[PDB]
Amino acid sequence: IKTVDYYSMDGVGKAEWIADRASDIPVVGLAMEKATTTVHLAGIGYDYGLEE
Amino acid sequence: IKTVDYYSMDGVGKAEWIADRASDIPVVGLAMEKATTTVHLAGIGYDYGLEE
Repeated sequence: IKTVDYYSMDGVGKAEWIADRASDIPVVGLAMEKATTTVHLAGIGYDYGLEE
Repeated sequence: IKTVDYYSMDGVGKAEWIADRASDIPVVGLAMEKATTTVHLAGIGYDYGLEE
């Protein structure tokens, strides 16, 4: 595999005082999020001669 | 015997990052060693006369 991914999420909003007959009410909102990290390859071996 | 011998060994190597269709893989190696001590002689005795 070449990558690994993970998610996170958050939301926001506010509260306010409202009058009896009016229309000014606040709303909320959402969001999501993704993040990444990677994976690499390495190695180590050996060797020898014939009369060794 | 007048000497006593003992042995020791060690080795080295290193790992590295490679690619895909390449050939760069690193090798390892070894070595040995010897040490010595000595042995010596001592004595004690006694003597006595005849009529003693």
